[PDB]
Amino acid sequence: KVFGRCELAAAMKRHGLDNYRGYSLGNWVCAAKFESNFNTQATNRNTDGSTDYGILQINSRWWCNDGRTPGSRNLCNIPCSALLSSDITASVNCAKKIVSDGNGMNAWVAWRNRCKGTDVQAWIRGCRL
Ligand SMILES: [Cl-]
Ligand SMILES: [Cl-]
Ligand SMILES: [Cl-]
Ligand SMILES: [Cl-]
Ligand SMILES: [Cl-]
Ligand SMILES: [Cl-]
Ligand SMILES: [Cl-]
Ligand code: NA
Repeated sequence: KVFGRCELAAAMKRHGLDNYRGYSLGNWVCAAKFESNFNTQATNRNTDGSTDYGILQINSRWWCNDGRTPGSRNLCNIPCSALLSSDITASVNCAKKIVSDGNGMNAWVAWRNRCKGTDVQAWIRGCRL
């Protein structure tokens, strides 16, 4: 599923992401935009052989099992395929663990490079939340 901007903001808020670990809703929408272009089905291979999955491009190196990332962990305790659903619940629950892991939203490279320090409120502007 390809989410609309406000549609995803609302779903994220409903799943508890708004101000989660101090990160306003716009930060999450911005991260999703640049990670997956709001596409729940997005997958991308990394050079180390891991794969990024879903709306928030969660990495099989640490967070989910895809059975093809040697030596990797599965800290969210889920198959990576569960991160590709039209329902964002699994991605959001895993994201909560990731953003609590120590480096905050810097874990998402696109967030750090494209969202961090910017006017992220613009991502929820106009949205009926
Ligand atoms: Cl957009
Ligand atoms: Cl918020
Ligand atoms: Cl915001
Ligand atoms: Cl594996
Ligand atoms: Cl594990
Ligand atoms: Cl959803
Ligand atoms: Cl933080
Ligand atoms: Na893994």
